[PDB]
Amino acid sequence: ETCSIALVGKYTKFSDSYASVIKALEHSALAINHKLEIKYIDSADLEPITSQEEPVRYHEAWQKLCSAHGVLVPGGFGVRGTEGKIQAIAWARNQKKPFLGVCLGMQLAVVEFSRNVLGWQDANSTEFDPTTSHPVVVDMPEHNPGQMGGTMRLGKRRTLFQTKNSVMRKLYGDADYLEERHRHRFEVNPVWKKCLEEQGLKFVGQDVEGERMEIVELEDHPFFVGVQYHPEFLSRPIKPSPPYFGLLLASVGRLSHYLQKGC
Amino acid sequence: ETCSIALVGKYTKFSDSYASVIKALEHSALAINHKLEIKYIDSADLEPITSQEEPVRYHEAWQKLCSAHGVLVPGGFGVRGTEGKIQAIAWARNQKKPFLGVCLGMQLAVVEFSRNVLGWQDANSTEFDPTTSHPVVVDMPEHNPGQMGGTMRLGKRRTLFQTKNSVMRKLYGDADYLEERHRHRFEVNPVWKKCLEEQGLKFVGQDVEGERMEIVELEDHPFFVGVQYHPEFLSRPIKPSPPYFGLLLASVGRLSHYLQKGC
Repeated sequence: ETCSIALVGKYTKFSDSYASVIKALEHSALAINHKLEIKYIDSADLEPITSQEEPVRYHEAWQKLCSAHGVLVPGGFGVRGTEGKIQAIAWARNQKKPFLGVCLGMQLAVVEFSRNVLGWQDANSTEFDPTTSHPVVVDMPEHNPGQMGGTMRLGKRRTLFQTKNSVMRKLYGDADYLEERHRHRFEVNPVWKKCLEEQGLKFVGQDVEGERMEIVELEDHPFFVGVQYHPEFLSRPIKPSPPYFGLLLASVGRLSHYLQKGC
Repeated sequence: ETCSIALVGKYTKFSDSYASVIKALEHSALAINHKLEIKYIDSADLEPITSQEEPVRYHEAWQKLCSAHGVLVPGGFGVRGTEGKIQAIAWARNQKKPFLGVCLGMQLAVVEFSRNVLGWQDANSTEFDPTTSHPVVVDMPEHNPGQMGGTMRLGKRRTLFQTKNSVMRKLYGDADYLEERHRHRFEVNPVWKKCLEEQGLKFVGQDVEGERMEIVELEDHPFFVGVQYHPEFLSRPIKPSPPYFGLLLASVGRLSHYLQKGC
C-alpha cells in the first residue's frame, strides 16, 4: 500500500528542499517494503486566511491532511504559516495521528501544547514575538570563546537520554546516549519546562549539559514526538534512522507489533 | 463547458428526489447549450459536526461547494443540516455566488440575513425553535371554511409583483403577475419584514392578499433570490422557468449580457 505523509510547511512548496528528508523516508519505505506518497501541503493553505482567499485550496489542504497516514512538521524559517503549522499540530494531536516534528516543528508543538493544554494561549516563540507572556521558545545560542555573540548549535553532538522508558530509546536500541546532527538556535524555556514536568509532555532527550532539550515524547499518544537534531542526515538505506521508520510504522499501525515482535 | 451547481440539502443524498428540479435545470442547460453537473452536497457535511466526525468529507464538501458555479438550497423537511444549509447560504452571499433558495431555502436565507446583517443571531424559524427571540419564519397556514385547523398553501396560485424593478419580473417578461405552483406553510413574519424594508433585502413577490411573501431579491448581489413557489413544476424544455435559467446565466456570468442583449 502507499502510505502518505503530509509534509506541512513553508518551503514545502515543492522543491528539493526536502530531498534528504524524503530519502530518509524512502529508507524506511524500503525497509518495510511499502510505497510512499509525499504530500506537499503549504501550511499557509491550512490557515483561515486561505479560507478567505481561496477556500478551495483551504479545504483541499485539510482534506489532504486528513487523508495522510502521518504528518511531518519539519524545521523551517520564517513566521509564515506558523498558524497553519500549529493548527496541523493540534489537529494531529487531537486526532492521534502520527506526528513527527523537527526543530521548529518540535518547538511549535510545545507551544501548541502549552496553549491548548495549559491554556497559555498567549504562549509563543520569542523567535517571532518578543512580547510573549509565556516565552516558551527562547533564543539560547552557544557562546564559545573566540566568538562574538552566540552561535547556532551545529554539528554532531551527543544527546543523552533522560529515561529508559522512551519509545525512541527503544527504537535506537536501548542506548544510553545517541549522537546526531544538530542545527538549531532556540530552546525550551526551562521556566516553563518545570511547568511541563507534571504534564504528559515528557522531555526525553537533553544535551550533555542537561540544559537544551532534544527529544520530547507526548505520552498517551500513538506517536507524537519531536526532535531538534536532524537524523535524516545520518539515515542510510541500510540503517534507517528511527524517527522516520517509527513514524512510518505508526502511519501504518504496525509499530506496536514491531516492538512487540522484537524491535 | 460544464456548469456545476451545488445542490445543498438533506434528501440531497442522491435520490431522484430532485428529478424534476434537475430536469428544469436541463431545460436551461439546453437553452444555453451548455453541460451540467449536479453536485450532491449533504448540507450536513458542511457542518462542524462533520468536521469533528470526518473532516475529509467536511472539507471535501466545502471544496466542492466552492468549485460549484452556482448553488441551490431547495425546500426540504427536517431540522437536519439547517446549520450547514445556512452556512452555505451565508457563504454564497458573502462570496457573491449565484444563489437560489426555494421554500425552506428562501426562509433560511431570510433568517441568515437577519442574523448576519441585523445581528439577530437568535433569529430563527419557529418551525424548529418555538423559543425564538425573533420569530422570522412563522407558521401561517390557510384557514378555509370547512377545514379544521389550517392547511398548507398548495396549488396554482397567483403571485403579484410588488415592483417593476425586479430582475425576475424582467425574466418573466414584465408581467404584472405570475401564477406558479405552491406548496408551503411557513411565511415571513411581517413584524420583522418591516425591519427588513429599510434593508437591501427586498421582497418582490406577494400573494394576492399582499400578506404572504413569495419572491425576495437581495440587492447588490449578482444573483441571490429566493422563491416559495415551485417553478420546476411548470418549466418545460420549450419554456424553461426563469429562476433556473437566470441562475444558470449567473452561474455562467452571461445574465447581464443576456438582459442587455434583449432578454
